[PDB]
Parts: sequence; structure tokens; C-alpha cells
Amino acid sequence: RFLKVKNWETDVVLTDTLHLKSTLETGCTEHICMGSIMLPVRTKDQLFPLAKEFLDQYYSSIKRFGSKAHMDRLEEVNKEIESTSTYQLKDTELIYGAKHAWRNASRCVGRIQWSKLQVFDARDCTTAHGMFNYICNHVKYATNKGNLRSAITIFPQRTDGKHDFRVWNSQLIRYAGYKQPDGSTLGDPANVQFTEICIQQGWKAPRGRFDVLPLLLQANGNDPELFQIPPELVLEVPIRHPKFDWFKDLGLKWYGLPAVSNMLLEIGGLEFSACPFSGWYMGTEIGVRDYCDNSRYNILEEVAKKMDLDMRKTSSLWKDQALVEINIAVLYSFQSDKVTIVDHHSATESFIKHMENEYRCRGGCPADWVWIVPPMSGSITPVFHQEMLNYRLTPSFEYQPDPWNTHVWKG
Amino acid sequence: RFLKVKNWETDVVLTDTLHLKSTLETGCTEHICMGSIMLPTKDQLFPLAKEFLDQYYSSIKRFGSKAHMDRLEEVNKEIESTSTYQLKDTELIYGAKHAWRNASRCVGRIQWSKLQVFDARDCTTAHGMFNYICNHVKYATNKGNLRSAITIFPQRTDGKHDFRVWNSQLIRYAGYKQPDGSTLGDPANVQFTEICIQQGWKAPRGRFDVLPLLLQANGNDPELFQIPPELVLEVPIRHPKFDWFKDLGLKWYGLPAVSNMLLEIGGLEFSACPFSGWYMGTEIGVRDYCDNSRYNILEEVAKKMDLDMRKTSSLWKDQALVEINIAVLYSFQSDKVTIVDHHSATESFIKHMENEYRCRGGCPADWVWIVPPMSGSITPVFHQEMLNYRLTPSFEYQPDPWNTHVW
Ligand code: HEM
Ligand code: HEM
Ligand SMILES: Cc1cc(N)nc(CCc2cccc([C@@H](N)Cc3cc(C)cc(N)n3)c2)c1
Ligand SMILES: Cc1cc(N)nc(CCc2cccc([C@@H](N)Cc3cc(C)cc(N)n3)c2)c1
Ligand SMILES: C[C@H](O)[C@H](O)[C@H]1CNc2nc(N)[nH]c(=O)c2N1
Ligand SMILES: C[C@H](O)[C@H](O)[C@H]1CNc2nc(N)[nH]c(=O)c2N1
Ligand SMILES: [Zn+2]
Repeated sequence: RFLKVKNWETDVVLTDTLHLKSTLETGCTEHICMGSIMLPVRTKDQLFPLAKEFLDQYYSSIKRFGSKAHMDRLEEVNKEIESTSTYQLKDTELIYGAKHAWRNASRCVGRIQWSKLQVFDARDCTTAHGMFNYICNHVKYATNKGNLRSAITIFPQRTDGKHDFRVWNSQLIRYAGYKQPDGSTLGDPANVQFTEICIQQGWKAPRGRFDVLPLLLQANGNDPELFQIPPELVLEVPIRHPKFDWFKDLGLKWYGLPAVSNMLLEIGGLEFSACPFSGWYMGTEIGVRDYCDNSRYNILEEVAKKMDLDMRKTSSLWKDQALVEINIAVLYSFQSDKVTIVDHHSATESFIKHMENEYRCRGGCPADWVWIVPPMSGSITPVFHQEMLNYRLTPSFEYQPDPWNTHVWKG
Repeated sequence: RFLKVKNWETDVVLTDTLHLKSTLETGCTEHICMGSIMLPTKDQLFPLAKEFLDQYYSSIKRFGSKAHMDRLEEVNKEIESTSTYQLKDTELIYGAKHAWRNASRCVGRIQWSKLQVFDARDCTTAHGMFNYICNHVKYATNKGNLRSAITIFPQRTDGKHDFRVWNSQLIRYAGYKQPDGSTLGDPANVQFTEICIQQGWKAPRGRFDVLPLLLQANGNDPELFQIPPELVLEVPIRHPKFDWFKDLGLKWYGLPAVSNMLLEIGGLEFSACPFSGWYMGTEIGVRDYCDNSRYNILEEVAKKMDLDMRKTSSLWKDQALVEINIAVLYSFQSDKVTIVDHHSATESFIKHMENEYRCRGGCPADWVWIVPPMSGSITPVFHQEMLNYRLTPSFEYQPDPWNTHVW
């Protein structure tokens, strides 16, 4: 079957056949759409089909489908599953798998970049100390003094579910949040619970507005351990505004490297529970969400005060006006310091070109509109007007529950 | 089967049970979400009538009463005899208000219960339709203090005698393609304008020409009528800080009035049912003015602001966008024509959602349409999970009649 998507601005129509390869479920049915719902130990049993399907894809991509090398590899994996109950990916397969999980990430606007991903194989890692070292090297390589390079580091896969490698931080680099006795929050309100765990584990909290959190690292199902990332490895950008000289005195800064560390990477039925990956920011992630969400740094009021906007009625659009100024400041600041960043116009335009290319060469591009459309200036970006089909392909990145909810403490 | 929706800003979790009463299909499956696609006989009719009357008599606390049973009986007899049936006035009013109540893409639903329903089921000609519509327009406009209304023409019979308003809204501006190659006026309305000209309309060929109505009665060929100019309230667009803004020559009309949809109540189909409320500012300022395929004015405004248009990263588009939207709200407010800003509308919808969950066990909502086309995440709807499902009575899209009309 064929499915059509139309762009309502250009009348361009595309035809999806890739959705036919989708196995995993969406959350939706014929009677309910769950498109705005944020969150909608395997047996050999299910494992060999998952392995086979993955290896068929891999061998197709390298133009060796049905070869002796292909057949031998299936055989080899089959026997390994039957006798050890799991199997090991070749380096080539791991790299291909990691690239494809990104390619398949329907909520990711940055996918034009998917084929340039540095894959760091950390499957020989055995301890939390070992994890720390790997992660420092990733941060340094990815940061590259401001000329950011995409990377992922892949720690050993799940075995029985009792020996998981996990990075407890949601992102490698994030600022602490402290709930005060008066109910106010100092620093990032999003990281309060994790900061408390760090403190509980013995972190000495400086208790400022922008304190880089320590890494909390679990190897082999053991209790996690604290490590401070070397500060000289943590590139940060002080935020200033090209015309508003008082903007610097708000005291804002952000880190340059966005690096997700709480997701689970699935390749050929294998589960990599610790697989931190990083790219570079789109300005709105910081300027719209991080700074302006009510539940985050929430700076809109202070910014609009300083601009002396009429704040007595929402219909003056003071929030909107201040929102634009903050986002200009972020882009200006990253640019002035030569730290890679992309604005939402350029990013969404690139995504549209990527998506059209994917339809032509691959037969589709699963995309989640709710996430792809930026959180400001929606309809002046080309993605707003683009129909999108959301479905789940493997390899994939999956959400997993926070480790402090599931971890069996050894003490 | 019982479903939670969470607000990620406030942590409020609501439980939806109303979706279980959903009847129509979504476009989605277990394998594919189509959340972003714009357009995804006697036997069938008695179930539809029963379902409706059951909810009606339930709503007036008379479920299972003799009056309930008697009406089921009466409607039942009428269908078997006549292959259709007629709504009581009370049922028509209830049905219309609920179609709006169930409109998952409408942010304005806190208002659903205050809808003036004009029963035009006695209308027989296109001249009658025209009279009904001017009365609706005058009533709704109310000298700028807008009031929600719907006018309901006779229901579908055998499908060859449909009442249809050919216009997509009661009030729209004409569009004309130039020898120049560009477009004068509203590019969205070019095809319809051609049909008007080809039906006989003498076009002024200006930038802001209110289109005539093209009214179809009883399946007959449609006819042209101009809405009295004095009933079409328009607003010149100025900016409270930029003196030059008015020089752009922009205006918009006060009355948003959708005329192309199909109202379905208890199996019955009202193919002509123009309805109207008042604008949310972004509809005009963001979509009408700034869509590339619409009036597309961002470039011109940004130049008058003398912004650095060299690189997308100066955010010149976003800057001019906010300003155009400030001008829309200011101009409507100054002329005392009802308008709502996206902040206030989305706040009211969150309150409405809470009421509906509390009072009805849910509220179907389409996040893709509810979240405003600018400043998404600074409105509370952005952080609000929504379940989208189809309830009846309902407003449905229907195909442009010129594609269907045999002359
Ligand atoms: C190259 C620069 C990149 C840019 C500009 C980019 C852009 C984005 C943005 C704006 C989001 C939404 C994030 C949010 O709203 O919090 C996102 C989500 C995502 N991105 Fe990308 N991205 C990039 C690289 C990557 C890389 C290298 C990977 C993995 C290898 C990746 C995988 C994802 C995944 C899995 C999500 C969804 C996250 C979630 O559900 O929380 N991204 N990206
Ligand atoms: C009271 C003032 C009202 C406001 C501020 C309001 C707000 C809106 C907005 C912003 C949209 C999105 C439309 C678009 O983006 O083009 C919408 C869609 C809708 N509204 Fe409301 N509305 C109001 C009154 C009504 C009334 C009185 C009805 C019916 C009686 C109604 C039924 C609908 C329907 C069916 C849609 C979707 C239209 C479509 O799918 O094309 N609206 N409304
Ligand atoms: C409940 C829940 C579920 C879910 N799936 N995600 C969340 C939080 C979403 C989130 C929060 C912070 C950073 C990012 C990165 N996606 C931010 C990021 C990462 C990369 C690699 C590049 C880039 N430009 N940006 C995503 C919450
Ligand atoms: C293909 C297609 C499908 C579909 N369902 N809708 C469209 C056009 C969408 C549209 C266009 C103009 C006006 C409105 C009114 N919905 C605008 C409106 C109406 C009312 C009553 C109040 C208000 N504030 N605003 C909606 C196209
Ligand atoms: C409830 C809703 O799905 C939630 O607020 C989503 C909406 N769209 C998003 N889009 C992006 N890119 N990131 C997000 O965190 C969200 N949050
Ligand atoms: C492709 C996408 O469905 C389309 O652009 C939608 C997105 N959201 C919308 N939301 C509203 N309110 N109105 C619209 O016309 C649209 N257009
Ligand atoms: Zn869906």
C-alpha cells in the first residue's frame, strides 16, 4: 500500500511505502489518536527474528543480501543465540545500527545529519570509572573547541536485566536545581530530583544558579558512583544581546553540548541501556524552552520588564516580544563565541529537504509533527505546513524509566 | 480503556472516559499516526437517531421516561414511514451546541453553550437563504460586540436536493492571478473567484474585494448575491508604535463565519449550516497575513522595520511576526470589535478542558490545531496532553460543491 502526504504551502505530495516495514505499535487506534501523549530480559523466542530482520537490513544496505557472508552471519548469530541466549554485534553492525536509530528518530528535526555520527564502542567497559573515562573522551571529542561533532558512546548491552549499564543523568551536561524552604527554586527546576539524589550520594553542592551536575554512573548493575566532569571540558556560553547592553547583566549562560544519556538503543533485538549521544543545539531549545517555560528558568517577566514592555495585558504580546529578543540573544552569543548552533528557520528548512530526499531514496521518513514544529513561530517555518506520518522503525532510541525507580540497591 | 492525560507544566493528570463513547474513526492505526494529516438508508439511520435521542433525554434528566420512550417510538415510526425524520426545535438546538462542543480542533469551546441557533429549515429558495444569511451576519456582528450564531438550512433528503453555501466562509476577499504572474488579493480564493466571475460577478479587481455569496437551494444551480456592504464590518490595521504601518493598506473583516461544513445530528445531515464566532488574533496576523501562500507580508514589514534580512538567524521574520500580530489586536480593540489573543484563548481552553473532564469525563482535542501558530510553548496548551477522538453530533468537512454539481 501507498500513503500520501501533502505540503499545504507548496502542494508537493509524497508517497510513503516505508511504513510497511514498521512493526512496533504507535499508541493510536482507529478510535483514538495519542499523537500528543508524551510517553505513549528477552527470550531466544523473539530474539532470532529480531536479529534476522536487522541483519537482513544491514546486508541489504551493503549490497550483499543473500551472499555467503550474509548467510554465514545469520548462521553464526543463530548458534550464538541458541547456546549463549544472546549475541554480539560486529563493529560494522553496531555503527550501522546506531546511525539508523538516529535516522529513525521521528521526533528529531536534525536528521539531515544522521550519516555523520562518530560511534564510540565502549562495549569493553566494566566499571563506573571506566564509564567516566569514556564519557570525558566523548565530551571532549564532541565539543571540539566549539566546532561541535555528533557522537554516541555505546556501553555493554543488557544481559539479564540485573547487570545494566546506566547513566543516571538525563543529559551528560545539565545544571543543578535546588528547592528552597520558601518554595522557590534556585537553578534549573527540571533537575531538582536528580540534584537531591546527587547530594544524597555525597556531591558537595555549590548551590548557585548554573552548577554543572556531577555524573552518576552505574556499571554492571552495581550501585552508581559520582564523578565531576573536568570543568575545562565543559564549554559554556555567556548570553548577551546584540543591541541590549543590559542583557548580559541578567547573568545567563548555557552549555554548548546537548547530550542525551537516559535513552535505550535497540539494535536487532539487543538493548543498550547506556548510550549517550550528542549533537548541537537548535536555538529555541535554550531560548524558548530552557529559559522561558514557566517550569524552567522562567525569565520572560524579568526580560520584558527591562525592555519596558506594557505588561498589564497579555494582548500587548509582551511575552511574545521578549521571547524573540531572548532567542536572538542565544543565537548571537553562540555565533560570537564560535559554538555551533542552528536557528529554527534553517533547521526546519534542512529537515524538509532531508524528508523529501528520504521519501525518494528510502520510500519514507517517519516524523512526529508535535515535536518537529518549533515551540515559537510555528507556521512561519516550513514544517508546520507539512503533513507527516509517524510510525516506529527499528533500530530505535526508546525512553526508559528513571533508574532510581527500578534500581536494586546493593548498599 | 480508561486513559490519563498529563499537563507537563502543572503535573495535573486528568482521566478520560468519554472516548469510550466515540463512534467515528480517526485515520490512525496501531502502526501509523495520522495526527498531522489535514483530511484523514433506514437501517443505519435508526441506530443514529436512538444514540442521539438517548443522549438528549439523558441531558434533560429524563432518560428512560415515558416521554423518552414515546419520542423513540415516534421517530422510529417516522423513519419506517418516511425514510427520514425531523428534529424538534429543542433537539436541533441541543444538537448544534454539541457539534461545537465536540469540535476537537476548536480552541474557543468554553463558549459552546452560548450559541444562538437560527432555524432556517423552512427556507426553500436561494433568495430565502440570502435573507437568512444577512440576518445572521447582522445578528452575529452586533456592531462589533460579536455573538456566536449558526443558521441551519434544510437537511439532506435523497442527496440530489442539497442546500449548500458555495463560499468557504461568509466573508472572504477575492483573489486574482495577474498577467504579471503574481496574485492580487487573497491567493486562497482564486478558484472560487473564477467561479464567481464565470457565474456573472463583476469583480472590482482590488486587493480586498468582499466576495459575493453563491447560494444553492434544494439542489438547484447556485445563484449570486452581494452581502449589503453596510453589514460587513471591516477593520483598518494600524500599529500603536509604528506610524508607517497604516501605509501598508491592510484591513481584515470582523466576522469569522465558516460556511462549507456539514452538521450531522442524530444521523441527519445539514449540508448548509454557516456558523460564526469571533477571531483569535493569530488567525489573521499569523496565517492570513504571513503564510507564504496567503497575503505573505513579512518581507515588506521587515523592510519598513529596517531589520537585518541578510541571515535567518537575526530572527527578522519572528520580529516582524510579533509586530504584525500586535497591530491586529490593537486595531480590533481600538475599533471595539471583539477579538481574543492566543494567550487568553488558550488559558480559557485549559479551564474548559478541566470543566469537561470534571463534568463529562473528557474533552476531545486536536493538539496540532489547538496550539497557536506562533509562540506555541509559552501558551499552556503546548504542555497539555490531549486525546483526539470523534463524537457525534459533529461538524464535518465536505467536498467543494463545484466538483460535485451537475448543472
Ligand atoms: C546534529 C545536531 C542535532 C540537532 C539540531 C537536533 C535537533 C533535535 C531537537 C530540537 C529535538 C527535540 C528535543 C527537545 O524538544 O527536547 C531532538 C530530539 C531527538 N533527537 Fe535530535 N538533533 C541533533 C542530533 C541528534 C543525534 C546525534 C541523535 C542521536 C544519535 C539525536 C536523536 C534524537 C532523539 C532520540 C530525540 C527525541 C528525544 C526525546 O524523545 O526526548 N539527535 N533533536
Ligand atoms: C467564539 C469564538 C471562537 C474562537 C476564538 C474560535 C477559535 C477557533 C480557532 C482558532 C480554530 C482554528 C481554525 C483555523 O486555524 O483556521 C477553530 C476551528 C474550528 N472551530 Fe472554533 N472558534 C470560535 C467559535 C466557533 C463556533 C461558534 C463554532 C461552531 C458553532 C466553531 C467550530 C469550529 C470548527 C468545526 C473548527 C475546525 C474548522 C476546520 O476544521 O476547518 N468555532 N475555532
Ligand atoms: C518524559 C520525557 C520523555 C522524553 N522522551 N523526553 C523528555 C525530555 C525531552 C528532552 C529534554 C532535554 C533534552 C532533550 C534532547 N533531545 C536535546 C538535544 C539532544 C541532541 C542530541 C541534540 C539537540 N539539538 N538537542 C530532550 C521527557
Ligand atoms: C482542507 C481543509 C480542511 C478543513 N477542515 N479546513 C480547512 C480550512 C481551515 C479554515 C480556513 C478558514 C477559516 C476557518 C475557520 N475555522 C476560522 C474561524 C471560525 C470561527 C467560527 C471562529 C474563529 N475564530 N475562526 C478554517 C481546509
Ligand atoms: C503534551 C505535549 O506532547 C508536550 O508538551 C510536547 C509537545 N511538543 C514538544 N516538542 C519538542 N520538540 N519537545 C517537547 O518537549 C515537546 N513537548
Ligand atoms: C500539515 C498540518 O496538519 C497543517 O499545516 C495544519 C497544522 N495545524 C493547524 N492548526 C490550525 N489551527 N489551523 C490550521 O490550518 C493548521 N494547519
Ligand atoms: Zn494518531
